[PDB]
Amino acid sequence: WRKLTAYITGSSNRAIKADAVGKVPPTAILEQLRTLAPSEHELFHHITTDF
Amino acid sequence: GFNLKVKDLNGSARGLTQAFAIGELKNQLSVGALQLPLQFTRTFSASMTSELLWEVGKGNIDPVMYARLFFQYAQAGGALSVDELVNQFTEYHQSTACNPEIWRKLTAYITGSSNRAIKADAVGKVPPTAILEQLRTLAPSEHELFHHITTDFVCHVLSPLGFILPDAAYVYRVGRTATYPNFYALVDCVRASDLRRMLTALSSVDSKMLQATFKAKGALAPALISQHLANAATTAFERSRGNFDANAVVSSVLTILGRLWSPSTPKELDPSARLRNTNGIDQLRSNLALFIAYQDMVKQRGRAEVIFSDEELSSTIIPWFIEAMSEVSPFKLRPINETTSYIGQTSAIDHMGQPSHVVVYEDWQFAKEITAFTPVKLANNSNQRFLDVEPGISDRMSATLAPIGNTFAVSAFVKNRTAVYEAVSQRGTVNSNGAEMTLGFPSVVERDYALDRDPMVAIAALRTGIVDESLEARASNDLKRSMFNYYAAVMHYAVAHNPEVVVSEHQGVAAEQGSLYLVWNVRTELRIPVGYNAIEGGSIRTPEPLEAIAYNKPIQPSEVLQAKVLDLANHTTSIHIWPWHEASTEFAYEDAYSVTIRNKRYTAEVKEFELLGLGQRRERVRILKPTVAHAIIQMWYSWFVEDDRTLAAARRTSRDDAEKLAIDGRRMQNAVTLLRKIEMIGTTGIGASAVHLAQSRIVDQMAGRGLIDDSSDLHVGINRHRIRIWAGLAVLQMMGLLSRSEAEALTKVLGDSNALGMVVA
Amino acid sequence: WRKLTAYITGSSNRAIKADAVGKVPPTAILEQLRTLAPSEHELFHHITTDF
Amino acid sequence: SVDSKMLQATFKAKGALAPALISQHLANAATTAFERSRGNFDANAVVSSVL
Repeated sequence: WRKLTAYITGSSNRAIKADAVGKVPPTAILEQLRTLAPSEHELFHHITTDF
Repeated sequence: GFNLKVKDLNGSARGLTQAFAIGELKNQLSVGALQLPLQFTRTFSASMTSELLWEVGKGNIDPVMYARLFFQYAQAGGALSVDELVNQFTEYHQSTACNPEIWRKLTAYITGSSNRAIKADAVGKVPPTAILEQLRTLAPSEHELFHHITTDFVCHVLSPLGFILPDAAYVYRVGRTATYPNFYALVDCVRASDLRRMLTALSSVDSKMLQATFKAKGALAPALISQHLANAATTAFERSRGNFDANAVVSSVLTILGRLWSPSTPKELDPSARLRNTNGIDQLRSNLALFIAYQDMVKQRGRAEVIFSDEELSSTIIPWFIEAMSEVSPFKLRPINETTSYIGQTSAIDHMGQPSHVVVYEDWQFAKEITAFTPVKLANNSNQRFLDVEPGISDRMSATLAPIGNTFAVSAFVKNRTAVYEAVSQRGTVNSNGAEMTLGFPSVVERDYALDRDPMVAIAALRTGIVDESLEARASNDLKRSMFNYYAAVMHYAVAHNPEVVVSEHQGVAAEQGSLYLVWNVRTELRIPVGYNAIEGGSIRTPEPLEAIAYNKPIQPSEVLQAKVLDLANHTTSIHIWPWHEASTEFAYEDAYSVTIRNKRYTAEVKEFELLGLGQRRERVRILKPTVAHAIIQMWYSWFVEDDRTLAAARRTSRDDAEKLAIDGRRMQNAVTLLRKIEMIGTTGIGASAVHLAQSRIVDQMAGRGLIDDSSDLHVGINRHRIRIWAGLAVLQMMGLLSRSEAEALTKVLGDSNALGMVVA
Repeated sequence: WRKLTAYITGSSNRAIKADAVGKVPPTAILEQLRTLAPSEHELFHHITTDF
Repeated sequence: SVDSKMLQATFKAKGALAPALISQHLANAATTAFERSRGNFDANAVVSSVL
């Protein structure tokens, strides 16, 4: 997640309530995650997608 | 409970007595006579039924809990004195106080936006815990919960800003306990009251309270407040030390008071000049509970010296540190009469008309509450556990559990236990010794096996008297301690029924007194022999003790002694409870039923989950254990078990028919009744679950294999019952209860009569 | 006879009161009583018991 | 469904959430998601059993 969080905002881990302001994914992270490669077979990605 | 032949304990339970209590040891032992009367109204006892599940951690300060909870470590002897408890705190805290750093690091956590401008932004916040767990990481609550100390402490400062939210919300299960505390207990409870005073003091304030270094629009420069706080804590340190040493004082007081019960201590001319300061004195005394400590000193302090120097006259102020004036402990001012009453008396007689195989018992009440929960490790072995209810399921079971309690009519057990015991003067008329009087007190017993604990050879050591020590001292103390209560409870009754005494002591000793102590004034039962303790011609008063409690007409109780129900479940398992690993056991038991069908033996093995009827779920349930009943049954059980010995013996000692014959039924019927229970408890769901399961599996074994000529084989009693019973007993075995071994002795009931099982149902 | 009885229920000399006297299927007992009896044909004897 | 749906407040406006932190909740939130594991019993036998 933390890595992802870097993606969640490149504004990443600093304060306050992580700014407590702003967002939006819209996917894309997914494809990052594809990169990292964890859906040993795919669509475990989906599992993560909705989740 | 405990049986005694009433003529001695001066050779048979100097593991008991006031003299003994003096540690004045060995003698039938006089009471000269000699003085002045008493009673109370009250008790102040803990809370006889106490044992509670306390929701634990949260908000701002409930000092009471905190301390009271503290009191639990202290109590836990796992924390000795309060002093020990405190040094730690300071040790972390001062270790804390001296560094603004600690905070600073935290501040990095407070916002990762950390130390830069302006009033640290002067905008935004929110914790909600979590920091805590960081702090756990850093590791400063040398033992925990110094963490709590820090928990409430920072948060408030935060407040206004951030937002909290934790799993401070907890429950701690405080368990089974005494009623009567004891000396240091007092003292430390008072130190805990000091701790209340602390608690109101350190805790509370030192940061509450306030600057302005928050004030909107601003917030606070970062690093800076740390300095305030760190030092703010220094002040929190500096106030240090509650009342004076309670120990001496209380004792001082006690003896002071001691010095009041008198005779005859005209030192000052008794409570006197010092008395004249007083006018609050008044109540102290007036509860029996209050006395009770004294004795403790007598042994403890060997019976100390010089009324504790009065704490040098501390005018009117140290009682005002008490719990009645610093309410630390459950100690419950409770009216003597109600102090207990689940006990009624019961008795024998040979047509005597007096009794001599006599039972006064305590009556419980026990019923449902059953819970099989999966402890949830929601963390890596952390106290942070939800204990997850497998709802309905246990509960399906609970209902089957339900018929039982009632059916197991324990109150009647004891009724029975007498009813049985004696037969007429058959075995009599055969007494002029210490007649039996038997005391039906599950409670301790319950407690000990509920405490795992197996004192009973030490209890026996009490039995002889001389009760002594060589191992796990903690336990030993406990072992001892527990004992105290007993007599303690007793007098209540003693008093209850005869609430009249004169306090008189034994000389022949140093420090110089021997407990003004008590006597009662029985005369109830008439011309009666029972030890040198009397007779008291015509008229009767009488000094000591048990017997007197024998000396009434038996009765029922009026206290239920219903077991308490507990929670860390509803609402609370969203949050945890701490240690209970023990408090639960993993679910299970599997065994196999063997029967020989047309001369070929068949055997099928069976298991729990499915015994519920449920393949074969998660497998991760620990179960709230059966604290009560396992024991109560082991009473029941045991009660049964001795009896056969006696009974067999009784037959042996029967050397005519009539007696033997009397034994017969007396022997018999009732067993099958046991059986009546057991098959009956087969008529339940759960019995049936076995049964259904059972036959079927068999059925195939013959039919499925060959010969099918057999349903019948289920349907003669013998076997039927056999399985049923066995099964029924089996249930118990996953109810823990028995041992297969122990059942086996019940199986020894098989030889007998060998009648058995004609007809049903 | 009495004697026999006397035990059968139930142990005699105080013998009084609402107790709990779960007498039984008496069944066997009788045969003791038979023993004490003589043993004439079948049982009449038993009836009598029932009586 | 669930294991994160479902919920804290570590979002609640004006706030949002400290960064890294929620991860811990979630990661572990997933652990619970793990722990429940195993549906009905083995269908195979059973169905056949039934059959």
